[PDB]
Amino acid sequence: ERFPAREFQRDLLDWFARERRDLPWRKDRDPYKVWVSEVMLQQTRVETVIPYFEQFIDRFPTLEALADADEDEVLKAWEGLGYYSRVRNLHAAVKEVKTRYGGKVPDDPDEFSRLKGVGPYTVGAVLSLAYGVPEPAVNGNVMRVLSRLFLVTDDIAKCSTRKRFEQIVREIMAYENPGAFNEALIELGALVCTPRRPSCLLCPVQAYCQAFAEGVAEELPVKMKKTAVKQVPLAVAVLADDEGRVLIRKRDSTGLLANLWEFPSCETDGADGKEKLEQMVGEQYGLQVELTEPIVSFEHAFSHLVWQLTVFPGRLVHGGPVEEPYRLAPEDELKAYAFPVSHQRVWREYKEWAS
DNA sequence: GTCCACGTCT
DNA sequence: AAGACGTGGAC
Ligand code: SF4
Repeated sequence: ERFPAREFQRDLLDWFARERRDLPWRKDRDPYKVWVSEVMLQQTRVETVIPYFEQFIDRFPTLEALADADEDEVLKAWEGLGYYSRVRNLHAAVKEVKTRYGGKVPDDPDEFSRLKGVGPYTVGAVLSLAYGVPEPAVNGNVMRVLSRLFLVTDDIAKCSTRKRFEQIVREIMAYENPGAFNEALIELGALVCTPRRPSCLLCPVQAYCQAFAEGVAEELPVKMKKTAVKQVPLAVAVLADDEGRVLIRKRDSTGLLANLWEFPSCETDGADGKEKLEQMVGEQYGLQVELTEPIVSFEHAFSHLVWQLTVFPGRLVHGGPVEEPYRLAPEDELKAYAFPVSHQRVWREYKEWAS
């Protein structure tokens, strides 16, 4: 608001220029490359992302190349990062850019914001870093920093609250170098102004911070500690040939873990067991199996639910037509398919049990 | 174990 | 709105 913004900016950027970290997506400011990195970093920590970004870009060097890829290739590249919709949207958006915008990522916030997977944070991030457009790039990190600097006690969960912080950015932003400013802000929240025990002693902008002066940084920002989970018990069948082929299946185009492959499963609700599994299997494609007592139970967390998995090894005797989205996959071909992490562990637990 | 990441869409 | 949508880095 009021506020010595000009020198705040000089302190922040001075720090950022010096203390800046080595990240592959910083090695240049190609809008495609920048855009990929910001999609990968969504709800994902920087260290996690680094090898993904490197492999992805290596496999899909240009915007054009991502557009020409089969959806499944792109999914496999994303295997493990989570929030798999991001990659379906990125793929789609890049096709639109190739057709509608002739391969070049739009530097107008409205054109860009209309693309799939691109929300307000990503508009600011990508366009400021890659094009110097002075849009705010407000995310969790920035709101933490700003909530502390200006002692803003709004629930960081409310839709309206990001808009409040964006306005604060608009006011204090350094329009000379919006990209640098934006990233500095973000990287400060990321490395220094951390959720617990921020490193205020080392903070380039300590002198401007109200939270610090009032000794309340650690009770900011305010966010609902939001409860629940929903536990979801789930039986999983790892069924093999005499021939080494394994029965796997492809999840639906939408909903949870869209288009990923899995070992066949169903929700046991209680913990009755392989019975429903045996029924499944049978009820589908002929298929008579002999399931043989669970080899492991383990939990697997999603943001909005937990799978309680129990995995049943089993043997196959045949099944007229296995069709639909099911498949008999030779063991050595399992690596070609994209599995959610849950089922990669299912397979790991399984392959172990039968050394 | 907990928290929440360089959030978006509905 | 408020809830769906994955996973692990860093404590
Ligand atoms: S002083 Fe402490 S709280 Fe204020 S910005 Fe720097 S790190 Fe965050």
